[PDB]
Amino acid sequence: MKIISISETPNHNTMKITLSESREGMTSDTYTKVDDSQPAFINDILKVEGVKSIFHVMDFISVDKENDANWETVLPKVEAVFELEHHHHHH
Repeated sequence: MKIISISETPNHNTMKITLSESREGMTSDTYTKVDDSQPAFINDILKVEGVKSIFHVMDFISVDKENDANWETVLPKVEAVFELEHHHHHH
């Protein structure tokens, strides 16, 4: 459950991202309206000043940014969720 590869795109705004999860079809949803059945971590990305929305279809994501916004700052915020020390928290 992470980013395997940042796939190519003809539009610098929204870029497609290959996940480790594939085949059949995961949640096919445009994460834009906040609390689109996605964890608070994904909601934080939506709140990041640079991200417009996060589309998801079958296996691959398509994270849309803002026109001026740079992935040089924005992508570290997106990737941070898929690429962190994953352990359960309850105590």
